[PDB]
Amino acid sequence: EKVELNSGRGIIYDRNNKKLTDTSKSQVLIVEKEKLNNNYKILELIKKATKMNDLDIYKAVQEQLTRPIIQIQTKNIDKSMKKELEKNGIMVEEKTMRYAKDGLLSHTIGYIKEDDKSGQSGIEKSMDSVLRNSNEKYISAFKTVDNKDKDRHLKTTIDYNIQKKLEQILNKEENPTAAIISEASTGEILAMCSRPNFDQNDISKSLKGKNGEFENRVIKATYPPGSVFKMVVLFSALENGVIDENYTYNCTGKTKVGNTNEILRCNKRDGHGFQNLRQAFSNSCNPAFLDIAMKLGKEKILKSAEKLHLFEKVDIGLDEEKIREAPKNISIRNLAIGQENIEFTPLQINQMTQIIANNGTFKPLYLYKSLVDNNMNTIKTYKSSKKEELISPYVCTQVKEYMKSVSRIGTAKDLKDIEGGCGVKTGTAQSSLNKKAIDHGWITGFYPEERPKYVITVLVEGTQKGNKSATPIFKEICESIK
Ligand SMILES: [Zn+2]
Repeated sequence: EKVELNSGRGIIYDRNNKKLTDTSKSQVLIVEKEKLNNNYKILELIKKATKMNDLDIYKAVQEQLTRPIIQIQTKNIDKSMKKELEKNGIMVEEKTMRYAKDGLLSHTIGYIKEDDKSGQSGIEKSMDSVLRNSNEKYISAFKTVDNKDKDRHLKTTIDYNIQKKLEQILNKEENPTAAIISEASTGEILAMCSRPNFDQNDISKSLKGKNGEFENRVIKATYPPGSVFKMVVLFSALENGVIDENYTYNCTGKTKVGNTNEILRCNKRDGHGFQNLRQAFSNSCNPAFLDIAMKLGKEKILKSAEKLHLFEKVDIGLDEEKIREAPKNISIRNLAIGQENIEFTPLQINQMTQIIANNGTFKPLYLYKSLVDNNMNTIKTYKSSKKEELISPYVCTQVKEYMKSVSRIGTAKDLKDIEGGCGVKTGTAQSSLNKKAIDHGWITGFYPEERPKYVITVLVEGTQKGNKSATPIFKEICESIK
């Protein structure tokens, strides 16, 4: 009879060699079933040591009815109680559970089947071929446990501390959210969080749940970009030479859509007035961006989107990434305002923001660094399949400069005062939950303003109870990682 001291799977580590699985030490008390069932001394000895009761014990007994030896999960058995129990034929072993109670990085890590130990989602499934039976710790019963030179573990790009801070923040939001933080200069993913959460230790209780408790909204959920798309129209316009830094537009609060008497109102309604490019972008002025879009056309804007990696998978090492194809036909109006049949995951928006933030040096977003041994020595390097590109660096630097204005005297002025500044673009997605008009809140940008280290993307889903801005959560993130 085999006693499992761990899941047998390769540990998952963060970028700094801190464990993200296999963190909480616990105990497995092992007793012969006949001895337990026929001898009140042994029952009452186990009860004392575990602090369990008869119901807890005989639940365990009933689950292992057929086995000649019974294994009880417990903890905090000191040394006297340990030798004591061994005098009574009861051996106690130090064990490691796969997932803490903390449950950091749930959707990204995923979960395993308990019989099989096989990966069912996230990293556990995408990297099951290298992690399964790569770290086997077990004893044989009716009475090896320690390291082996061929043990393999997976080291990721995640920063445990940044991940913790982000989960603290999204845990205070009742609305479903998606948040990703990546390194501007390398594309390494420092943190990813989706809400609502699931319990990796209780796949049953969550599966009955109704709100996508198992959806990685960062990599799977697509949303309309709203004004976030003005990064692309602004990029497209400056790259195609249709506008320059000297563009002025007079927002009177409305405009005719091309040649028709179809009318697009501004959000100000009484108008922004005379705007330079910085103000048109900062004010998120729909009429100014229709004016800019009309000068480009559908195809130049889509090619610009394609060039910024919005019409392909980011391919970060997780296979369940979903995307939505470029629309067959869409009105230049819906392009300008970023609504209808154009949608992106937060992962894609983050990748696009990485390029702008990094002055056109595209670093493909990725989650894995290496497969390591028990000494944390590199056995092999992992990296993106994607080729590095230098993309319109000058244009990228212009969009990036204008994004520093949005934070200071724009739609996201509440960020004017954060230590070190930031560059952002906010936006609102228009969806439907039931047939009610529901609004999802976007913000994307980089922190700090001057030499960005972080590319940050947040999406707060609307609910029947109402819609929310992403700006507050972006602010808390920046305040918690200064
Ligand atoms: Zn306007």
